[PDB]
Amino acid sequence: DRVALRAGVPPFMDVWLAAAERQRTHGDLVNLSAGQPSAGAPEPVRAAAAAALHLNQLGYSVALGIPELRDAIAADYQRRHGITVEPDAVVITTGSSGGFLLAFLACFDAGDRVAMASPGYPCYRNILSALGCEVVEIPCGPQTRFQPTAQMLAEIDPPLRGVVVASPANPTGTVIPPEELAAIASWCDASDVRLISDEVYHGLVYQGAPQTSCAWQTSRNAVVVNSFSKYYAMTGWRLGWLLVPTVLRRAVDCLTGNFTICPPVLSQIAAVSAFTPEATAEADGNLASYAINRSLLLDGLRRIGIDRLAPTDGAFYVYADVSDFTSDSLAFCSKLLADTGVAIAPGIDFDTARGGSFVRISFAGPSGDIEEALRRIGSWLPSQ
Amino acid sequence: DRVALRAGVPPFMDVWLAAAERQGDLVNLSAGQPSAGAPEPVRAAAAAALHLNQLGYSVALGIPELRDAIAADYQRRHGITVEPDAVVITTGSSGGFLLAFLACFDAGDRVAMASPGYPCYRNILSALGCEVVEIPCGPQTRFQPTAQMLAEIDPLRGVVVASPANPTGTVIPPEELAAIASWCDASDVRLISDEVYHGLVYQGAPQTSCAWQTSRNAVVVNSFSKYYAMTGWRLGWLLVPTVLRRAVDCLTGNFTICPPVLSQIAAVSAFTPEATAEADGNLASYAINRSLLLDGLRRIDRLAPTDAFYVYDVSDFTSLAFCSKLLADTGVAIAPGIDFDTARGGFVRISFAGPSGDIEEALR
Amino acid sequence: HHHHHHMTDRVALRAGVPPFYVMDVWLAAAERQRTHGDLVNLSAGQPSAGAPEPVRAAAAAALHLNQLGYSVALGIPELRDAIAADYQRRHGITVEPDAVVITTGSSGGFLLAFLACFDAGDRVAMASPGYPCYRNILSALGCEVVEIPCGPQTRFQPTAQMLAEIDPPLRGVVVASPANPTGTVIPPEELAAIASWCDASDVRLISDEVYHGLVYQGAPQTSCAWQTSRNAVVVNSFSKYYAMTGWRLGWLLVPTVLRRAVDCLTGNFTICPPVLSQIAAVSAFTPEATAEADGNLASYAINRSLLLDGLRRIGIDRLAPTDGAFYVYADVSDFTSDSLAFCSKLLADTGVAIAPGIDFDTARGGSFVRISFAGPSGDIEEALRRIGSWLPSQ
Amino acid sequence: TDRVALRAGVPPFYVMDVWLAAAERQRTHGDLVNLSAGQPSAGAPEPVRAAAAAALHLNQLGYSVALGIPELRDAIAADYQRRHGITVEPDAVVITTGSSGGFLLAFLACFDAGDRVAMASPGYPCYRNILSALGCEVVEIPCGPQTRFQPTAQMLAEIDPPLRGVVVASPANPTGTVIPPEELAAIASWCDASDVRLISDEVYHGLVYQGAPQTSCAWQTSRNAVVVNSFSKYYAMTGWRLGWLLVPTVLRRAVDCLTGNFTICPPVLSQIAAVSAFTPEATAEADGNLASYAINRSLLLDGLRRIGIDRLAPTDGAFYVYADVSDFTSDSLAFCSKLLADTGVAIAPGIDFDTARGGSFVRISFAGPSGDIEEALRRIGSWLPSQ
Ligand SMILES: *Cc1c(COP(=O)(O)O)cnc(C)c1O
Ligand SMILES: *Cc1c(COP(=O)(O)O)cnc(C)c1O
Ligand SMILES: *Cc1c(COP(=O)(O)O)cnc(C)c1O
Ligand SMILES: *Cc1c(COP(=O)(O)O)cnc(C)c1O
Ligand SMILES: N[C@@H](CCC(=O)O)C(=O)O
Ligand SMILES: O=C(O)CCC(=O)C(=O)O
Ligand SMILES: O=C(O)CCC(=O)C(=O)O
Repeated sequence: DRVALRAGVPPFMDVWLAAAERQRTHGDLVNLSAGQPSAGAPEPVRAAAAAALHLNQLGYSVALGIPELRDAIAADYQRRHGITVEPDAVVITTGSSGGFLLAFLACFDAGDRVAMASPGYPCYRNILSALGCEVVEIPCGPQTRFQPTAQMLAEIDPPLRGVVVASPANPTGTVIPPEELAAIASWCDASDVRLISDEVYHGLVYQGAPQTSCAWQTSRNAVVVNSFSKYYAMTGWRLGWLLVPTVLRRAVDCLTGNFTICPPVLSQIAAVSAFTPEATAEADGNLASYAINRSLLLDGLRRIGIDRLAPTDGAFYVYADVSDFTSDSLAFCSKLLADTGVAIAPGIDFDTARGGSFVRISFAGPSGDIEEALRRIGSWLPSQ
Repeated sequence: DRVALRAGVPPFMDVWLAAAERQGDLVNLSAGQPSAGAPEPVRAAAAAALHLNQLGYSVALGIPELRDAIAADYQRRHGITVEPDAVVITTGSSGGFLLAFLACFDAGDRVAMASPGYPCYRNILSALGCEVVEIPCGPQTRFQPTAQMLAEIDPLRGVVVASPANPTGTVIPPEELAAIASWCDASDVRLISDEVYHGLVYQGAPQTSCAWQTSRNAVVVNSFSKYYAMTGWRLGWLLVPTVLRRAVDCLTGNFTICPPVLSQIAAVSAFTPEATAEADGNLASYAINRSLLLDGLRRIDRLAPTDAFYVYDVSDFTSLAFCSKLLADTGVAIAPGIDFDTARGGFVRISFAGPSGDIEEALR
Repeated sequence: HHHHHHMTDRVALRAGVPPFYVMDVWLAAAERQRTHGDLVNLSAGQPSAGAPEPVRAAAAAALHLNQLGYSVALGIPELRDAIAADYQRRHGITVEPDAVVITTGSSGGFLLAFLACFDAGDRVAMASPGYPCYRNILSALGCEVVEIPCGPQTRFQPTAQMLAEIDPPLRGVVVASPANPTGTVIPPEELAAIASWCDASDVRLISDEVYHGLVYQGAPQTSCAWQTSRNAVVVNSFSKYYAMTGWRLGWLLVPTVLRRAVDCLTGNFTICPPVLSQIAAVSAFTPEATAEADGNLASYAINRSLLLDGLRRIGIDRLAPTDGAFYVYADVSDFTSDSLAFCSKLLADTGVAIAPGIDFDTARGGSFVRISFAGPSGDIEEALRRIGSWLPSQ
Repeated sequence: TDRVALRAGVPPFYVMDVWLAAAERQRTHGDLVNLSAGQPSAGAPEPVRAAAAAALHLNQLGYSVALGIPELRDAIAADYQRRHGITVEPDAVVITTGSSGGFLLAFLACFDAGDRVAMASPGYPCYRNILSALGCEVVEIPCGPQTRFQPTAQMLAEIDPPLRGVVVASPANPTGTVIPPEELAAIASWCDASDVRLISDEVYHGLVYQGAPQTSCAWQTSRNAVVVNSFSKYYAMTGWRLGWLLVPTVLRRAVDCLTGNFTICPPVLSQIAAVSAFTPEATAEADGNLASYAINRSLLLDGLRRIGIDRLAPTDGAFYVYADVSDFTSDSLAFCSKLLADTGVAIAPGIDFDTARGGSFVRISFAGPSGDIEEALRRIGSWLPSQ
């Protein structure tokens, strides 16, 4: 019968299915296509959940999230980054994905023009499209560090209602430099445009990269989106938060109660223990493993002949220009899996226009995977 | 400073805040949730999974094991054959409604629902740009709509029905639901069947049925929140018609990525004999509570048929003011009908999912 | 080709001790459920409840946060501190943390206490009826066990005077208050007298205080041996009051002179107590855990009242004072010459399972029966219905 | 006179005493490298932990049957078949509160007070101390490089007056040496012929290194022997206090009666959890620990030669190197105390394991991280030449 037109959005995951089949049929899978850590939640988080299963009913919490977790997040902004955030600014969400749903519904009406970098995270486009917004792609390249600029925003016509930035970004790993983000933030205020700052990969940054910064260092008019999924490796726990501007707090409160009732309560109780010294050590321990992995991957890539890369500043991705080896990146990735069993993500998923020249490689697994993958690509690539 | 117009929806919870402030001598009969937590096999499975599983993202539609278990439950308990592919795991029924409304309806579509009813259907649909058509229902009919009642509306794309319903507790009788289901097919209207309170039914009063007994064109919404008391675990499921499966798959991956994975792994153990015994044990406690409440109320006797864990009817004394005063005076907390019905709710909703002591002490 | 004599296969003589027969009755009960399914069990020597939720939560967290390697032999400081503070907060006696030694149950505590205090051949006295395992441990460890027969006259508990009359002299005395199987508590004055006598007579006192916390209204008050004399060894457990029976955790209050001996023995014999049990048991001293423990006692009190009142009605009115624990020790002599036969028949006929007194008293136990009221009230009520119909036709 | 029993006056388990000394160094100096531990640095495998976590929700955790839960008994019996090809009946298996609890049962069931029980020196100190406290006569058999630090049948044959019992450990604390299959069989056979009870400590089974003699169960030769084993070392369930005995048919009634009176039952949460030790995942994690030990062993042995300590007991299994330090010191106790005070490296003195000859010897543990081994080697290398 009837299917809604707005429901007809592109899919997000499909590559992950393809990889899974290789293990079942061949068993030689090296996976560098994942958009998640290989590590799970830190042990203090797991311990808190284990205790809560005995001590807590796990009924509905208050819509905005438990006070303890809100207090802990607010205190983390001070203790680690020297910005004063009131607990009432923090709203707990069902992942950053849940946070984006709230942010887009509270900030934008149907037909509003919202801008974002390409390449970028595909789901922003797809959520905004389904919610009836007009998505304005800003093509970004090596010239501007794969990130938008204030000037680039200024040139856009007709005017925008919203801008979404991500630092560090999926799939590039590049961070917007503090000055540029501040400029972008300042521009938005002046232009009466709402800024959505994806800060999901904060905490996962590499040495010699530009420093990361919160949008609330410049402007509190911006909506900050963050998660427990990446830095704290609580990916399947579906927990994140928003820093909500005062004017939008009533709207966010009403929407969250109706749409979600509350975030996962076991995840909430457990996540308070993410802000312990032990959990932070385990999180930073994962980053240390990533840094080693990054070095091996970058150095390996040059040797095999892939030297044009987006600046790997953070996250756990290398965004690689593979154009010399192929006209179509989708075909390239499919073949490599079929031939070697090494699984990588095609750039088409992140960029419809220019992605066919590009590939995304994840280094959040074991070093063995990176090392073995490099051996296999090195033997395979010259005969392509 | 710009706030979206669509964001300006009514809130859901407000009574729960009022009760919290009192903690007088609080007796709470205003809750929309069980007082019990998850069954012990569910908790045990989660405890084990914290050691054995990474708890990364699952596949968007949910883990095969949980999908298989839900499909098998429809057969084993209710004699309807459901394919595992029909089942889509969601972040609660609230997450399920988001998917159902986005997949089935475009902005501007007319979707009908009973009043009184669950406030969040109106508020989700309004925010998603749909046109909400209230169907006022009272004692004269089921407090559930009928095909004829739907037929008389001019000019619908969708109908949402709930059996048993919040706040009445009434079930749509199997014949009437089938009729409603059949009408929808004939009229080319999409049916959203809220079946969240299935498994919580009382001796006699009507009987529950799945929409898929009559028509597979309807979307079935269900949850682990009420029968399995996994309220804070945020886990539910949809039975999705074949035509809508691609749309639901694409939306869920973009909007949620996947449902809570620890909740998914744990919920497989909900379909054990031990978990079912604990769930039915809760129902036995509710039945006792129901009897005490109904009999006590008469000693106010005009109520919606208590076929969930709610009693929905008083007018002689006043409803928003009534409830506020009773809490301030006695400390007994009850929900005002205004939250469920804007037109006629100024009615009361009393919850009996707590301990029997609370029920007994409550009357004054 | 040729047959030949085989050398006698050697089993130690000291190993030839009686079994803990309370386990044997538990086996008999189990068969009734498998074959008939009508079992009402009043024969158990343990709570029907498990560990309190804060204890379980602490263990669940420790499985994630702690390696669970060997602890220090005497037990973790936190648990030792908590036990010492409990003596003050609840009973107003000052106990130094160093006095507390954590053990693998009270059973492990008795092994340490008996090895540290007594040599082989030493005369150690105990009440009969009593807990069978004291006799069996002491016998196996080469001590001479002196039974003191106790009855209604002396509240089924020894007295200082009774001890004074014993010849030849004793090296040790074991008292239990509340006791298995009677449930009687030694009154504070009498225990003090017993404690004082021991000091004067240079006799070591072993005070079993395992059932402390499980006492009923109008019973004599319970008291620690260390209120009178610190020369006595106090034995206690998490098994009964805190229902941590399978966790195998308890403690000793060790006199200063015996601390070196206990330390050396425990490290060699056990290395350390169960570490997960240790970490978890710190949370037993929370308000929530104490409420759950006292909640169990409230359920027992109700059960006690139903059982006592029911027993009089059916004609069993001569009982040991049910002061604590969760046992009624009943004189069934009017109904039977042999208690072992009585219990076997009742199980075969009604399915109600009770413990024969022979297990606790070899000499006089055949007149006696032990009934446990730590299960659900339904069990008590149904058991009373079944005995009432069965007994008059015996 | 305030009375303490004479039998109570035994030596302490001095391994614990060294552990106390090490602890102080971390609190005061913070430079502790610990190679003195008698336990794995790893905890229980994740399937074991998961089973315990689930049991806390699903099980009352009351007393089990005295001999241990059927499931765990069945799993242990099946492990002897599946891994080592010996058929063991579930009734032969008795679950105990560690091997320490197992030794208490074994010694009480097999020996009366005054019975002569023999053991290798150096060896695990607790056998002597348990047997002494239980009133037995302990017969030390001094063992050295000549006989691989392990007793022989011939060595046993020479002992006068006759013995009632023999305790052997393979692999042993503190040497790490395994008794070769032939020699253990010979020892087992001798015992039967001589009407002497054999107690076979098999606690470190599963922790063996490449090119070492193979390990074997005493029940491959004789079922008259008592086998003692544990979850403490191979399965790293050290604080769970769980082990088992293979009990000869004649001793089963005695062991049953003693265990019920002395312990009631083993730790029930540990029992339920340990069933999951026999999963493929748990075995992989256990073997993973061994792989880490093997690396550590190689670094330690090679490092020791370079610094000048080259006379060692054959490191066949366990996680110990038993090192002859006589060239560097007359007293090993002083040596270890000084090294801790000077470098912060903590090692165990041989006196704890051998009262007569241990002052020439030292025990080094390699169950920690490789960093510890590597750093320890750097520190000893700088310190030793000026001694
Ligand atoms: C992985 C990822 C997400 C997912 O966030 P959740 O908190 O798991 O919903 C969102 N945005 C970006 C840019 C990501 O890379
Ligand atoms: C609880 C409830 C739902 C679903 O809520 P979830 O907790 O998200 O499953 C739907 N309708 C009514 C009337 C309810 O009470
Ligand atoms: C149960 C019991 C004990 C000890 O139990 P543990 O678990 O070993 O602490 C001690 N004495 C009596 C009289 C008992 O009934
Ligand atoms: C460490 C060790 C044990 C351990 O005893 P458990 O009770 O298993 O911890 C037993 N025997 C020997 C020889 C050891 O070295
Ligand atoms: N009355 C007991 C307290 C019971 C307990 O906490 O174990 C005592 O004297 O120690
Ligand atoms: O958890 C973290 O470290 C991220 C906090 C954050 O938002 C920031 O660094 O700005
Ligand atoms: O080495 C063998 O054959 C037996 C191993 C063993 O004792 C065990 O199963 O732990």
